Formats: sequence, structure tokens, C-alpha cells
Amino acid sequence: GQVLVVADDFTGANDAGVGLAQHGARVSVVFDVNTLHADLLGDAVVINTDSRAARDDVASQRTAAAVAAWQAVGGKGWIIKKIDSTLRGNLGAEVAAALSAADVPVALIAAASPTLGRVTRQGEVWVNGRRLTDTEFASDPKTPVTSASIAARLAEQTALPVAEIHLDEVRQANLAHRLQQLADEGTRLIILDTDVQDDLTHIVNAARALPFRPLLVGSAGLSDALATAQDFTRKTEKPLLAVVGSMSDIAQKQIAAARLRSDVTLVEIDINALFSPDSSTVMASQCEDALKALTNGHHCIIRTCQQLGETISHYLGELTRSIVQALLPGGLYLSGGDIAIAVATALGATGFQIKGQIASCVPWGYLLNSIVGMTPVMTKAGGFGNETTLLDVLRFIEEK
Ligand SMILES: O=C([O-])[C@@H](O)[C@H](O)CO
Repeated sequence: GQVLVVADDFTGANDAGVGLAQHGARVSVVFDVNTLHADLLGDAVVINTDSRAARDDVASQRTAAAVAAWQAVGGKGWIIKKIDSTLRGNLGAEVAAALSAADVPVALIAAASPTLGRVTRQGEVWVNGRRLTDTEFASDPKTPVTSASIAARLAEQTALPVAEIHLDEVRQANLAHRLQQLADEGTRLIILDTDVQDDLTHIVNAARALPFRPLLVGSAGLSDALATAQDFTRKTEKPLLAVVGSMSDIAQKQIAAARLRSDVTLVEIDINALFSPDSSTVMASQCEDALKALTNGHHCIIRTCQQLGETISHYLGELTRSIVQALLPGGLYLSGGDIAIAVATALGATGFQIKGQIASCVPWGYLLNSIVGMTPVMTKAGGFGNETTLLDVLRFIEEK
């Protein structure tokens, strides 16, 4: 389930890394292949061969050495040779080297990044409406681009047999069978069209259906599709604890948006149960549920489903206090205002030091003199925000 990215430059390495991290990977750029070891392998390793303007033989040697070093410490999973979307550099030498080191029958070259305006049509790269050779990316200063044809570029440095699969054929349900056919026939480099990001999803699904893991070759688009397909477990060390008593439509939508995530757990508070005699045992249960979510790296959303409001706010205050004593969390989000005040009071707070605001409607700071110490606390009034407000709060806590 491990990924190796071998990129030919600084920005390519970073861009691949970012994409992996965004999809839940533990990912690092390792500066010298000589500091690679088994513990660094989970989930992704990125090597920058800094070889775009190097001699072809040097580029080849570095690329192969990166793959070999990863293999030598037990790397197993997927290898992506990150190339320039605009086809600058030692493409053929580096792809051939990576394929040799990978020791599998084929490389899938799916170079497009449609969300960045790079597509592959009939084997040629187009950038924002022009063939690549009618763009700037092709006028030196260091590394000319003499063809928009991926095959033609490759052939400057490698004579490995190639085949192109154009868009209509790419989109067929039998793509994996076609990849297998070409492999069996001795084709080594398979060059695939792409117009939209879904095409890259489809190509990676086909790659995953083969009895070996092909070498992958592409730019940000393919890297993102690979990262997505790995389905990395989303977790955070210090997750948000959210406590929401708001029954507004927008609160439901905000929670629903977070609920879509695999790293979010809801603890639902049946208002009816508050009047039952076993209320305390149920609260103990809800406390346990929240602890289990938070300690296993899920954000935890506690939400309900005159004096009624006060009964509910008091209960949520006591549940929150119970969870804090039982413990984390990375942050505390309280909504609406009645909940914010009831919870603050239950935690012994004397005030709220305001540092700023998230998403134009979520004040944040620290409670003063409370049992949550310097845990960031966020509040939101009932009715405020948009469908992504709570997602914005999750991101805030993830980043700090
Ligand atoms: O693929 C791209 O366009 C970028 O990663 C570029 O190669 C960075 O120099």
C-alpha cells in the first residue's frame, strides 16, 4: 500500500507530495536516497532526482537508483515516475530507467492534468487550446520541447516499444484487458489519452486490475488519481470535538457535509431520552462514544435530534465536561450561543479570549481559567454560515 514518487524537479516533487498528503498519506520528500529505511516508507516517499537538465545517462542512473533504494528497504506498492506535464526533460531515459528498475512488463504513461489545462489527445499534449509546441513551455530557456507527441519525445531517448490508446478506447470498460494484451505482445510503454480527471480515475482502476503493478508515469493528474485510489485512512491526532444543539436547517447541512467524511463520527443526542430515568446511563454511554471517536483520530460531532432549551444546554454542558475529565481534543466547537455559554460555564471558564474568526462567522480563541486549558475554542451563532462552515473548522484544527 506504499507509494514511491520519483520526480525530476523540486516543484514536481512537492506537488506530488502535497497531493498525497491531501488524500490522507503520511508523505515525505527524502533528500538523499541514502537515508531511506523501512519506517520512512509508510505511506509515500518522494525523491527529487533534480535531473531535468542533466545528461541523459545521469538522469537514467539517478532514477533507477531511487527505485532500487526504495525496493532495498522493503518498498512494495506503486511507483509513479513524475514527469513534467509539459514534457520538458529526460523523459525517455528516466521512464526507461524506472521501468527497468520496476521489473514489470509495462509502464502506463497518462501525463494529463486536466484541472491544470493539460490534456492528451491522439497521443499529443495540448495546453489551454494549443499543441504543446505552439506554447511558451517549448522555447528553452534550458530544456526545449520539440514535439507535443509523447511517443516522439520518448523516442529521442528510448527505443522501447510503445503503443497509444486514444480517448474512445481509453473509456471502454475493457481497458484492463487491452493493457494486458499489449503487455503480452511485448509493448513496454502504453500512452493514454485523457480529457477529464475521471479518465485518470478509470485508467488507475484498470491498472489495479492487472496481475502485476505497472509503472505509472504522469503529472499531477495521475498522481492525484493514484492517491485517491489508495484510500488512505483519514485520521487526525488531535481532532475537533463539536457540540451542536442548533436545530436550524443550515446546521443540519453543515454537519451533513462533515458526515460525508470517513474521519468524522457523530454522537446523536435523542432529546426525548433526556426525560427518561436512565438519562445518566445514556450520558455515560455518549461520553464513551465520544472518547472512542477522539482517541481513534476521528473528529467527533455531538448533536441533538423556553426551559426545554435550557435543559438541553445544561445536559450538553455536563456531557462535554464529562468527556474532558475522562480524557485531547484538538479543539472545541460550540453552537449555538446558548450551548457555547452552557458548556463554557460547565468547564469553569470565566471568559473567552478572542484571537480571530474562521469562515467569516466562527470566532475562535481560548476559554479563560477553564478545565480545557489552552485548547482552541470556536463558537458559532445559530443560523450562521454556509454548507462548508464546519468543514472549514475541521481544516483549521487539522492545521493546528
Ligand atoms: O507537471 C508540471 O507541470 C509541474 O510539476 C512542473 O513539471 C514543475 O516544474
